[PDB]
Amino acid sequence: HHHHEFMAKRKSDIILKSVDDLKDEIDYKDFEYKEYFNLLCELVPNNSLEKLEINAIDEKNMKNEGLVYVFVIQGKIFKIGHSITPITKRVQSYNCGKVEYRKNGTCSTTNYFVLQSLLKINKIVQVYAFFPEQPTYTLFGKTYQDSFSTSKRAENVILENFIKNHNKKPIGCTQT
Amino acid sequence: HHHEFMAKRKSDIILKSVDDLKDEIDYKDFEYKEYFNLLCELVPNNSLEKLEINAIDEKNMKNEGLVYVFVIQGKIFKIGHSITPITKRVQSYNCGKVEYRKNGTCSTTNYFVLQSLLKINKIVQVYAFFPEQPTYTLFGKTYQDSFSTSKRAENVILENFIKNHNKKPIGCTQT
DNA sequence: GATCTGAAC
DNA sequence: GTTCAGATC
Ligand SMILES: [Cl-]
Ligand code: NA
Ligand code: NA
Repeated sequence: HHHHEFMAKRKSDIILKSVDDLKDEIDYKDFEYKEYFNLLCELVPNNSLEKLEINAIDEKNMKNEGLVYVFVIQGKIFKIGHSITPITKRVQSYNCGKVEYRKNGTCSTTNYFVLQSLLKINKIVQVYAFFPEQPTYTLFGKTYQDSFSTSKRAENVILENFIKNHNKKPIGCTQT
Repeated sequence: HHHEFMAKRKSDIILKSVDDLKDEIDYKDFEYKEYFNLLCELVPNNSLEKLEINAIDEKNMKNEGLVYVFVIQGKIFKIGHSITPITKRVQSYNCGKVEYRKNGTCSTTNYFVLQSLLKINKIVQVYAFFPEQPTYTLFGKTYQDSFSTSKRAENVILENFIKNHNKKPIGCTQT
């Protein structure tokens, strides 16, 4: 019994088909950093709508920015990732992994592989999180403490200032 | 007509010449310019569908964590950032090939920028600012680098996961 | 050469 | 519901 029949051009082409695909994964109970992580939320597959819904658990941290997360499915570690945004925005991003957008080439291959795999496995996903302490830093004589890299914050400050000065962004930019 | 197809998104519309920059802002009018220094130049290589680099500020070519400004004939084409050196960010722009856009495996940004710069076919001045990097602590170890704390935390956890378990999670490919 | 990861709207 | 940005192999 073959896992799939097509000849993948890359790993992200191969969508996981069931929980059986996780059988050689590492149990979350054997995760070495587990004492630093706390259950944050669950992701609920909604196949009809081709998206993941969120069951908020650690309510006080749902709007917290800058985390490492672990997706666990029936006790198995499916992935470890990070976000400078809250979990909700990162899940929003995973929800870009739709078949249509993959065909358009407008979603990341990661978001496609993860959303489609989670929808197909069709189990609720536990999300454990760790929120690192954020350093204070200085840019142009002002102090910041946030989830951003200093280069990203600097770019943001500069672009928002650029827009106020010239009432436009450069032609090569769309995001701020 | 600038082009003839109905684009579905901005990134679909590739700039055709330096004339497309006529309404852009001059680099001389950039308020943060005293913080920036000419780092390098990008040289379009249409035959190989890529950008080459001429290093200018040689001492800074391996510096990580920068804001950059791409300037063509005195006009600001874009402002961006990278936690890597400029060389790796350009490598990433060089992923913007037509084939990979068809594959859906490059970013739309890299496609738009590579294709537009190849078509404009001018040398691009790259101005750079390297912010100071804060020191931060994770799991009793201190770091001073260009990474966000969450990205550094992920990298440390992932490498130590691989040490302990001799594998990465099935859902991971990058470290 | 080519892909992977996450941010923004 | 859909595209935008950049890190990595
Ligand atoms: Cl400005
Ligand atoms: Na990651
Ligand atoms: Na940017």
